[PDB]
Amino acid sequence: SMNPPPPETSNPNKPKRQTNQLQYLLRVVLKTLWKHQFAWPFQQPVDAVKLNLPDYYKIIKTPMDMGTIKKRLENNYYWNAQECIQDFNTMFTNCYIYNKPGDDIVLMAEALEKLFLQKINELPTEE
Ligand SMILES: Cc1cccc(CN2CCC(CNC(=O)CCCOc3cc(=O)n(C)c4ccccc34)CC2)c1
Repeated sequence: SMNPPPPETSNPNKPKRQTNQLQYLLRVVLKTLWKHQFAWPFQQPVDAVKLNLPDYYKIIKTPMDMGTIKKRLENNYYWNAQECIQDFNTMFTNCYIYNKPGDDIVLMAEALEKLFLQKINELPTEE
Protein backbone atom coordinates (compact mmCIF):
# COMPACT_ATOMS: atom_id res chain seq x y z
CA SER A 1 0.00 0.00 0.00
CA MET A 2 2.94 2.42 -0.46
CA ASN A 3 5.73 2.71 -3.04
CA PRO A 4 9.28 3.53 -1.98
CA PRO A 5 11.28 6.55 -3.12
CA PRO A 6 12.41 5.88 -6.70
CA PRO A 7 16.12 5.30 -7.48
CA GLU A 8 18.09 8.61 -7.59
CA THR A 9 18.83 9.99 -11.03
CA SER A 10 20.63 13.11 -9.69
CA ASN A 11 23.39 13.53 -7.16
CA PRO A 12 25.64 16.58 -7.54
CA ASN A 13 28.38 15.11 -5.34
CA LYS A 14 28.66 11.98 -7.48
CA PRO A 15 31.48 12.39 -10.04
CA LYS A 16 30.43 12.05 -13.63
CA ARG A 17 31.70 11.41 -17.20
CA GLN A 18 30.24 11.26 -20.71
CA THR A 19 32.35 8.51 -22.37
CA ASN A 20 32.00 7.03 -25.93
CA GLN A 21 30.79 3.79 -24.27
CA LEU A 22 28.11 5.69 -22.22
CA GLN A 23 27.00 7.46 -25.41
CA TYR A 24 26.43 4.09 -27.07
CA LEU A 25 24.48 2.82 -24.07
CA LEU A 26 22.12 5.77 -24.71
CA ARG A 27 21.87 6.10 -28.47
CA VAL A 28 22.07 2.28 -29.19
CA VAL A 29 21.21 0.10 -26.21
CA LEU A 30 18.50 2.10 -24.35
CA LYS A 31 17.02 3.31 -27.71
CA THR A 32 16.68 -0.20 -28.93
CA LEU A 33 14.94 -1.54 -25.89
CA TRP A 34 12.85 1.59 -25.34
CA LYS A 35 11.04 1.37 -28.67
CA HIS A 36 10.25 -2.28 -28.41
CA GLN A 37 6.64 -3.59 -28.16
CA PHE A 38 7.55 -5.20 -24.76
CA ALA A 39 9.17 -2.06 -23.21
CA TRP A 40 6.06 -0.61 -21.52
CA PRO A 41 6.28 -2.56 -18.21
CA PHE A 42 9.94 -1.45 -17.88
CA GLN A 43 9.67 2.28 -18.78
CA GLN A 44 8.99 3.51 -15.24
CA PRO A 45 9.28 2.28 -11.63
CA VAL A 46 7.07 -0.57 -10.44
CA ASP A 47 3.86 0.96 -9.15
CA ALA A 48 3.11 -1.75 -6.57
CA VAL A 49 -0.02 0.11 -5.34
CA LYS A 50 -1.72 0.30 -8.84
CA LEU A 51 -0.52 -3.16 -9.85
CA ASN A 52 -1.75 -4.53 -6.49
CA LEU A 53 1.66 -6.11 -5.74
CA PRO A 54 2.06 -5.32 -2.05
CA ASP A 55 4.87 -7.81 -1.69
CA TYR A 56 6.93 -6.42 -4.54
CA TYR A 57 9.24 -4.28 -2.39
CA LYS A 58 9.24 -6.77 0.41
CA ILE A 59 11.01 -9.02 -2.10
CA ILE A 60 12.76 -6.43 -4.36
CA LYS A 61 15.28 -4.30 -2.39
CA THR A 62 17.27 -3.07 -5.41
CA PRO A 63 14.64 -1.82 -7.86
CA MET A 64 15.72 -0.67 -11.38
CA ASP A 65 13.78 0.32 -14.58
CA MET A 66 14.59 1.90 -17.99
CA GLY A 67 12.80 5.23 -17.00
CA THR A 68 15.47 5.52 -14.31
CA ILE A 69 18.24 4.29 -16.59
CA LYS A 70 17.20 6.76 -19.28
CA LYS A 71 17.13 9.77 -16.95
CA ARG A 72 20.56 8.54 -15.57
CA LEU A 73 22.06 8.49 -19.06
CA GLU A 74 20.38 11.81 -20.15
CA ASN A 75 21.48 13.42 -16.88
CA ASN A 76 24.98 12.20 -17.16
CA TYR A 77 24.74 10.29 -13.77
CA TYR A 78 27.36 7.58 -14.36
CA TRP A 79 31.11 7.45 -14.19
CA ASN A 80 31.42 4.33 -16.40
CA ALA A 81 29.56 1.92 -18.74
CA GLN A 82 29.67 -0.89 -16.09
CA GLU A 83 27.44 0.97 -13.64
CA CYS A 84 24.79 1.26 -16.43
CA ILE A 85 25.20 -2.32 -17.64
CA GLN A 86 24.60 -3.27 -13.95
CA ASP A 87 21.45 -1.33 -13.83
CA PHE A 88 19.98 -3.20 -16.88
CA ASN A 89 21.09 -6.50 -15.38
CA THR A 90 19.44 -5.64 -12.11
CA MET A 91 16.16 -4.78 -13.86
CA PHE A 92 16.16 -8.15 -15.64
CA THR A 93 17.17 -10.12 -12.47
CA ASN A 94 14.48 -8.45 -10.42
CA CYS A 95 11.82 -9.53 -12.97
CA TYR A 96 13.04 -13.08 -12.81
CA ILE A 97 13.18 -13.25 -8.94
CA TYR A 98 9.75 -11.81 -8.40
CA ASN A 99 7.77 -13.57 -11.14
CA LYS A 100 7.46 -17.25 -12.20
CA PRO A 101 8.94 -18.83 -15.29
CA GLY A 102 6.85 -18.21 -18.45
CA ASP A 103 4.65 -15.35 -17.05
CA ASP A 104 4.08 -12.75 -19.87
CA ILE A 105 6.30 -10.22 -17.93
CA VAL A 106 9.22 -12.72 -17.90
CA LEU A 107 8.96 -13.40 -21.63
CA MET A 108 8.89 -9.58 -22.14
CA ALA A 109 12.04 -9.26 -20.07
CA GLU A 110 13.67 -12.22 -21.93
CA ALA A 111 13.06 -10.51 -25.34
CA LEU A 112 14.55 -7.19 -24.23
CA GLU A 113 17.51 -9.01 -22.51
CA LYS A 114 18.27 -10.78 -25.83
CA LEU A 115 18.50 -7.36 -27.60
CA PHE A 116 20.51 -6.00 -24.67
CA LEU A 117 23.01 -8.83 -25.07
CA GLN A 118 23.23 -8.40 -28.91
CA LYS A 119 23.88 -4.63 -28.42
CA ILE A 120 26.46 -4.93 -25.59
CA ASN A 121 28.39 -7.51 -27.56
CA GLU A 122 29.43 -4.61 -29.87
CA LEU A 123 30.05 -2.05 -27.09
CA PRO A 124 32.91 0.06 -28.46
CA THR A 125 36.42 0.17 -26.93
CA GLU A 126 37.00 3.52 -25.16
CA GLU A 127 38.21 6.52 -27.23
C1 LIG B 1 -7.61 -4.75 -5.18
C2 LIG B 1 -6.93 -4.05 -6.16
C3 LIG B 1 -6.05 -2.99 -5.83
C4 LIG B 1 -5.36 -2.29 -6.83
C5 LIG B 1 -5.56 -2.63 -8.19
C6 LIG B 1 -6.43 -3.70 -8.54
C7 LIG B 1 -6.65 -4.04 -9.90
N1 LIG B 1 -5.74 -5.12 -10.43
C8 LIG B 1 -6.00 -6.48 -9.89
C9 LIG B 1 -4.72 -7.32 -9.87
C10 LIG B 1 -3.88 -7.03 -11.16
C11 LIG B 1 -2.58 -7.89 -11.16
N2 LIG B 1 -1.99 -7.75 -12.51
C12 LIG B 1 -0.72 -8.02 -12.92
O1 LIG B 1 -0.53 -7.85 -14.13
C13 LIG B 1 0.46 -8.43 -11.88
C14 LIG B 1 1.42 -9.44 -12.56
C15 LIG B 1 2.91 -9.12 -12.34
O2 LIG B 1 3.16 -7.80 -12.93
C16 LIG B 1 4.41 -7.22 -13.09
C17 LIG B 1 5.65 -7.75 -12.62
C18 LIG B 1 6.89 -7.07 -12.84
O3 LIG B 1 7.97 -7.56 -12.45
N3 LIG B 1 6.86 -5.91 -13.52
C19 LIG B 1 8.16 -5.21 -13.79
C20 LIG B 1 5.70 -5.37 -14.06
C21 LIG B 1 5.71 -4.11 -14.71
C22 LIG B 1 4.53 -3.59 -15.20
C23 LIG B 1 3.33 -4.25 -15.03
C24 LIG B 1 3.28 -5.45 -14.36
C25 LIG B 1 4.44 -6.00 -13.82
C26 LIG B 1 -3.51 -5.53 -11.35
C27 LIG B 1 -4.33 -4.67 -10.41
C28 LIG B 1 -7.11 -4.39 -7.51
